Amino acid sequence: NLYFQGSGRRLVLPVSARTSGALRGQAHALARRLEERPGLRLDDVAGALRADRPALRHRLTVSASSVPEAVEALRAAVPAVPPVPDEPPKVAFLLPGGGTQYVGMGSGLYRENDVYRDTVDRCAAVLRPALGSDLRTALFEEVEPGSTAAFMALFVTEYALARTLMEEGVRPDALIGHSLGEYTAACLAGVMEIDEALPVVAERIRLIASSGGATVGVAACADTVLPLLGEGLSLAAVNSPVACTVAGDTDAVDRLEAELTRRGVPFRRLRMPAAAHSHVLDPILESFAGHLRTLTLRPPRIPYVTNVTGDWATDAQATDVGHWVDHTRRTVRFADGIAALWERERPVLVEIGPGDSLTKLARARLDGEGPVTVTTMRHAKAQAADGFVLAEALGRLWSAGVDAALPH
Ligand SMILES: *C(=O)[C@@H](CCCC#C)C(=O)O
Repeated sequence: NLYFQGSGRRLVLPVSARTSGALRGQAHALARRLEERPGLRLDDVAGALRADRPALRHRLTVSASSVPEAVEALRAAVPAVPPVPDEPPKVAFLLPGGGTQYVGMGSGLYRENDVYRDTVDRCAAVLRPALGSDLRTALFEEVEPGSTAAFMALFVTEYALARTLMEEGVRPDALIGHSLGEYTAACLAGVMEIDEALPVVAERIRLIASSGGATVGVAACADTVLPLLGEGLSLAAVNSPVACTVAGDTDAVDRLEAELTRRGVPFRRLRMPAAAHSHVLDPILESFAGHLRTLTLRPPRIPYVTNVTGDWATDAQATDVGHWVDHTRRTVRFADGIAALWERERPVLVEIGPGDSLTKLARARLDGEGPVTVTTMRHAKAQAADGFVLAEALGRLWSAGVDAALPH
């Protein structure tokens, strides 16, 4: 059952000291105090940790739904982020592309968080005409892998999760999306309106899927891979010094994999039999533009880097149908874009969506600038509750210096 339950007992307990060393001890002191004081309710400690202490430079948090849990976590507590900077840090949202979606994602947030519930409900209703079904079936019960609904489930999950973070007062200073995630970024930035984007993204997915072809993810930098392509092959994504993807017709991809295998290059065929970001899409570009022409495009009110150039999007690009056509046809320059995003703001990098695929690419590309990264929703196999994962994210954001992230 996905009946609304509201927020749990789950609370975030903040701790801040003036030394990394006083942090460890003060977290252990608080643990002893909770043991030796059965009067102390958990909600009073939480409120008191906010109102009665100054938010100092060295921070950590625990999440807990009860007192023994909080005590256990406070003993194991290790500072995890650097001391907060003197100016408040910038925040960036990283919005993943296809590949991480799964049935059941965000079902915990759907039942605890009314912004997440309402955003999902609204998107599901807008999408019924283009999709032919209720998206919430695909989100929470069952879905055909790689279907239109499966990818729309990811788009709406990213969008709902970002709205949920923004309602907590975590608003991004910059955005970057990977592939499909660039549409979520555009909706969040004000370039597109979510209600107009939803059916257009859906028809876009259908046109890409019906174009056939194949995509292979290669664990190597693009400079190593480029000489091996390939009539019938395009560089589909340049993701990090050890990650790129190649797309084209199936026979050409087969041949590339044989050559990669002869050179010891690790690779894996992506499950979706499509070839987004390659010449295979040429026959549907004009028809896709016709759908793009239904959108009211506006200049971004939150800055974002586009995968077309791997750089900040201009107002002229954001509002241009042919640029959005380029976004679908051309290499996703994510490695360049994450470096452009980092050089300007040095922001906290917050992955908005299931898993940690963009976080790993950011860490590989930004080595060793020491980026602070925050993950926001679990992988398909993880046993953690969605609301626990979210509470941890918000605590960690507060520990990095994003004060509005602490709930209550
Ligand atoms: C990247 O995320 C691509 C996903 C295509 C899936 C289909 C069909 C994209 O360009 O959206």
